[PDB]
Amino acid sequence: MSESVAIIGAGLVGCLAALAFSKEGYNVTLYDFRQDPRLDTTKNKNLKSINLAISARGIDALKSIDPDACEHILQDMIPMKGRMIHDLKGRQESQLYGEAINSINRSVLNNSLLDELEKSTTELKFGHKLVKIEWTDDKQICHFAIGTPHTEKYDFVIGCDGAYSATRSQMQRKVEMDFSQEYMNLRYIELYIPPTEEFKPNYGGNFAIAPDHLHIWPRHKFMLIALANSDGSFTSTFFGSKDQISDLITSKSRVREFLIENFPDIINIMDLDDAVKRFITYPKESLVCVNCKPYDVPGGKAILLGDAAHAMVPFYGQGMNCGFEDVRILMALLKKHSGDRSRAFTEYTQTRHKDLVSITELAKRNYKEMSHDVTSKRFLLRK
Ligand SMILES: Cc1cc2nc3c(=O)[nH]c(=O)nc-3n(C[C@H](O)[C@H](O)[C@H](O)COP(=O)(O)OP(=O)(O)OC[C@H]3O[C@@H](n4cnc5c(N)ncnc54)[C@H](O)[C@@H]3O)c2cc1C
Repeated sequence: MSESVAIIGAGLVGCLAALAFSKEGYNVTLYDFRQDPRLDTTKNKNLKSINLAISARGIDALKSIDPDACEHILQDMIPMKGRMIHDLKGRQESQLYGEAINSINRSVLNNSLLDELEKSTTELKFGHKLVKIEWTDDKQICHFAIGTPHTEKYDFVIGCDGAYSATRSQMQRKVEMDFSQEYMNLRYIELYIPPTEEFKPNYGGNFAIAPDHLHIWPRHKFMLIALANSDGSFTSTFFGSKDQISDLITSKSRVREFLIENFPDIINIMDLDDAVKRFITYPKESLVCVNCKPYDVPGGKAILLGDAAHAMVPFYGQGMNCGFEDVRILMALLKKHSGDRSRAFTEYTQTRHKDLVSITELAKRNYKEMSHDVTSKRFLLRK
């Protein structure tokens, strides 16, 4: 009397979809080939950044799915009431916020959603790697690579397996899918701003700089940002071109001089010798942009959410927020159609694709104003 569902991917989007589906009564199994991140045996926690910005909407999405833990999950998240722009003279300026934004720890949020799933019907399959799907007109046979095979069968499948979605590949045999993938020159380095030693009254904690703002040091074709953490430290990220970075990392002192010159107001609060070490032992990461049409196999057999459907630019686009919104849109559609996945999924591709071609235009307009169009003397160096 209940339909069963396979969810491929236990990242932020995958879990949230598992929650929203248990909550509706479906029989959720959730797979990931990586190990349970909650076990410290796992070295690789698949953590792209230490923390993220979760918008009003992403909170609203997570709310409608798990109204309960939406507050024993979003506890320590820090609300940032605007941006703080840092010019080259270290001068810093508050620009208040249409939609608000909060700093939340990624590994924590990913782990909290996992826990919430144990308090529900959902079975969790870690160490399982989806490798093939056969498409019948009733139940879909999924094959896995543990450890060496295994299979299983399901009324329908959800691909939540990120940017190189195996589920997307399998779907591409069954459907004519417009597909595009682009690799950007954009690279990112993770830096760190330690907590001050003493409690700072004006900031409500051990924060070197204002924790209720998203700190941006906008330069020409590159950028430094910072977001507060609960302990007083800031997760900091450097974004620039692959070519800029690779010309820099050849000379240990070069990187150093680059930093001091472009971000003078961060030497006091950051450990510079280690900042250089971070830049050079920086792990190459492909950044891919992907698009998909449609998001689903006809007759409600399968669907794509998260990066699997639409991997966008870090920072300028908001992946996680969008994946969360995906789930909310999907469920609301399943209700309007009373459980008809075939008529729901179909409308999902219709309306989501409208949304997400406009969304990947506000991530270019955002690339434009903040990063490409930087020429003024306050944000650009003259030797
Ligand atoms: C540096 C950086 C900062 C970012 N900051 C923000 C931000 O502030 N706000 C925001 O909204 N977005 C941000 N994003 C984008 C955001 O991180 C992603 O869009 C989001 O994590 C997508 O999650 P996902 O669950 O869809 O996919 P993923 O995080 O990629 O998770 C998919 C899971 O599927 C698993 N998997 C893959 N293949 C298989 C297989 N076939 N079988 C089983 N499992 C499989 C993977 O192991 C993975 O755990 C940022 C991205 C980066 C790189």
